[PDB]
Amino acid sequence: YEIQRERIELGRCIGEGQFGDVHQGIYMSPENPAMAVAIKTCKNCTSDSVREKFLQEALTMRQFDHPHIVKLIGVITENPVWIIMELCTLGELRSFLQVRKFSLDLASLILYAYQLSTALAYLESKRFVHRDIAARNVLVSATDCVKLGDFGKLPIKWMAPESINFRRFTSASDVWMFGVCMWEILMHGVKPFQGVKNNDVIGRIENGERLPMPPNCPPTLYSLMTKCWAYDPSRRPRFTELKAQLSTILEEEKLQ
Repeated sequence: YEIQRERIELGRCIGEGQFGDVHQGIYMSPENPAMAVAIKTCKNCTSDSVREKFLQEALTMRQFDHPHIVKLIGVITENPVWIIMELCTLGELRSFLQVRKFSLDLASLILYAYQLSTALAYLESKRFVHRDIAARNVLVSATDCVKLGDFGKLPIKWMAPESINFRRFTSASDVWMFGVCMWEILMHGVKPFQGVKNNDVIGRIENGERLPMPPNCPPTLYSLMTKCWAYDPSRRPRFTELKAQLSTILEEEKLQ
């Protein structure tokens, strides 16, 4: 997985990353003389603590092989440290949804939720807990293909109650977060709890308040969201059920 720096042509910045800017570029490889790639950079990689955290994402990514999880291409582990990844040419999901709010039909939004559930069911099958499921961590590879894109203060507005209260992350907590991610998609990439301080979030959850049904959201789908937000983690569905239900909802929507 170590790539020679001279084989990478760094191009335009395409986005911001948790550790630094993400660029597109070209990998001049023996396999392929001009492969389009994403290049993740890391400001302050000269610090061993930071670099270790950054490069851990690549190690994590390497373990996964799924149509809806972005692939690792390689790494450059001398300063400046880069992670070379598959390029998802349509960018971040939130931006994509806001820009295309009035081009994208309901069936597309539902397809994206389904595709993400297939990735999360795969992670669940490997007993991997993601801990940060949210629309900001999803990339768009084509108008009919999204990928889970990021496995790197606290995202309180996405977190399950038990996660906020007791810093507890489990497969059940991921499902709560997926519920919120589904809400985001159906809202065309609006953030949950806008205009609310991170500190008042838990108060409302405990009070039994949930994010409201998005406009034009099918009742079947909102009800699935609501199941994801059962306060008791043990009553939340698993991704196998979410995937199967999303598949049926997607089909019904296509029959419209």
